[PDB]
Amino acid sequence: STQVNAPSFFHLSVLKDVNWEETPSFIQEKIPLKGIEEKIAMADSPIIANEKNEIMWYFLDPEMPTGKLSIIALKQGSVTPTPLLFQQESSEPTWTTSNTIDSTTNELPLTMSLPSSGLWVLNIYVNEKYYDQFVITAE
Amino acid sequence: STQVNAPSFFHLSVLKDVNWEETPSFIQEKIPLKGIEEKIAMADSPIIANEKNEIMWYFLDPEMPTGKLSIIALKQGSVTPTPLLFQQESSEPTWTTSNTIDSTTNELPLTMSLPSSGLWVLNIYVNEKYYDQFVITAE
Repeated sequence: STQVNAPSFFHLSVLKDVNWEETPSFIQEKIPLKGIEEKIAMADSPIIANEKNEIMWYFLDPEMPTGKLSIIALKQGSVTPTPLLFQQESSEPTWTTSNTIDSTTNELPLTMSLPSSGLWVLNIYVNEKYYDQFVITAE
Repeated sequence: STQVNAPSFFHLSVLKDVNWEETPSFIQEKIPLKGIEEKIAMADSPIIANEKNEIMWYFLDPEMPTGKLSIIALKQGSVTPTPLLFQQESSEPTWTTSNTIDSTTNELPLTMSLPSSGLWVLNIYVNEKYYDQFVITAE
């Protein structure tokens, strides 16, 4: 992007095969989840633009890599990446959790906010290495 | 912005009276400086887009407020704020220094990078309160 900075581990090429449709919900242990089955997902909770929402994240992958977790978001039709973490009443959006996750973390609450309504792709990194991605809807 | 998140203390209204011209250099103690005289300035060093450059910052204000220092940048013609700090070989751009400055700090080295060439306004906050702003040129 000519307009903003992004982490050095972020490349636009992750956008290449994105299917711009909301990721379908699925049930894990009787509760609704959104994301990639058997890998990573968040609680199927409604996301309202410009509203900080604490959403439980789930690390389904039994071999989840160790490291800090990063989430880099882009709106549909955008080449401008943005952070969505607003941790612990912070006034600043952060790319990366302060805590380190691993195969034993299982679950972690993250407070998120998206600046406008529409489809957003969530690019996920662990220890600065690309992990996966999925699309969510902000109302 | 509909496209990215920004710190809650950042408002677009800081753009209102910006004069979109490079801030003129001035001499302080025999060395060239860019910024606001008697307040805050950086060494007059060439800024090359997409090149991390460690630039010495100077706190001229004898009553410089105490707090972490934030810099929020916007390119000319942009409503999309971005961080420019790349501290201590970090792969991530940060809004805010990890260290707290005060009236006795005087000087501090900051490593910066701008994503594209042109005029950029630098909005400066201390302890999350607006301090000042000035325009620089990236080549």
